[PDB]
Amino acid sequence: TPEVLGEDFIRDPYPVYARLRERAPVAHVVLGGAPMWLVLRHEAARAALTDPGLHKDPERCARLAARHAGVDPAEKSPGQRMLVEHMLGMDPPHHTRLRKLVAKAARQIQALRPRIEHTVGALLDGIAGQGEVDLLKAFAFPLPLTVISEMIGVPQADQAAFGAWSNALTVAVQPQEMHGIADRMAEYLTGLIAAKRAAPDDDLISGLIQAEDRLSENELVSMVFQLLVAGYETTAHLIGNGMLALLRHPDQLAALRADRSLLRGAVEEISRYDNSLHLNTLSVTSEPVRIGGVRIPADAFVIVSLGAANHDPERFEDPERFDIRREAGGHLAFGHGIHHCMGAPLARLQTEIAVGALLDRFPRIELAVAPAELRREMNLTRGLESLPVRLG
Ligand code: HEM
Repeated sequence: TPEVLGEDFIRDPYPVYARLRERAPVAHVVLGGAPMWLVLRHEAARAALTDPGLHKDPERCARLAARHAGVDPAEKSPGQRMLVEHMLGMDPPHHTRLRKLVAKAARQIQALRPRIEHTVGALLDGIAGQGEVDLLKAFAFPLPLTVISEMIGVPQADQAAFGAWSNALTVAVQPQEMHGIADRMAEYLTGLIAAKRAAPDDDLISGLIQAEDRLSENELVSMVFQLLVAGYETTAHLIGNGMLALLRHPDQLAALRADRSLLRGAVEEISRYDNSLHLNTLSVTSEPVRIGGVRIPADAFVIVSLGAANHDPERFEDPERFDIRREAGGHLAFGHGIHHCMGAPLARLQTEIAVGALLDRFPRIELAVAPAELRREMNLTRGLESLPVRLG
């Protein structure tokens, strides 16, 4: 019998991961009305992330997912193509080409730090004296929006409105509204490319065009999109997940206040504890695969649980405990294998420089509501909806 996963799972997963982790390293679950297999233990997850039998063909996925519901029916619109023609929806040998090209774009790697520190201080200089504030909508969500945007070259006057469409496509559930919102951005993210094919500047759009092979408009849009959205939501959610733990456990907060030698290691324990992504990109199966010692059939969905793996009592000690002073090296929070977050270095830098600056200016940073008045959203992205901190 396939176990069913409900609204309770979405909000509070890590208990469920722990109940099923002891039973077996992989489980048969029902997430989204879709029977899939869930990889929970650390080694099993590492291995499922290094196996070619797990294919990321969104084309095959959608048709297979519609068949569970019975609805068995094209002109793929711009926005439909934007959502499915990025690295994460592609398998080798075609993934290798794309990842080469996007990495070939530039010493823009350096000077990323100055930008972050600048925009951090700008954001922080605005909330000073404002008493109680929502840290998420004033520091966390504003920062990566400004950081990733200036890398891609999204003009300042256009940055914020792109964040709303990002946020809405995240909150949106129905396919219709998604494809509609996506067609909206896809057009803007085409003039933005077009301006830069005529005005080569010092941004990542200009350099993605300039990279033999080249990246087609199809993949230039798709890549400029994926870097924008995934470097906005998941980055900004890691900050807010991390600060909730840094405010929920106060003893460690003050250790980090005096000793900035802990700043580096804490970021790893933030990613390890509550990561913004506790789940893999779905992947279907071309052939029968053996992961965790359990046979997974062909034409069957497989997701890897990055949360349960990070919380496996074999890999880590008291895996459900926030200790900024742990050998947390080895987390699967940024993925493993051919995929693996290309922009993980930027996520660590943002959080590292963010958390330090918050503690620097504000030594009375504290939560202004009971931990009970805080509520998490119904997304596979572990979010908080609100973080009402009380600076002092
Ligand atoms: C704290 C922030 C982030 C976390 C926790 C995170 C996590 C992940 C994970 C787990 C994957 C692999 C998914 C899978 O294999 O199913 C991934 C992929 C990816 N991420 Fe991130 N990510 C973060 C931020 C970013 C940022 C800021 C960027 C900026 C460009 C980015 C760009 C990418 C790309 C391009 C891939 C595709 C990997 C591939 O297909 O080869 N991510 N991310």
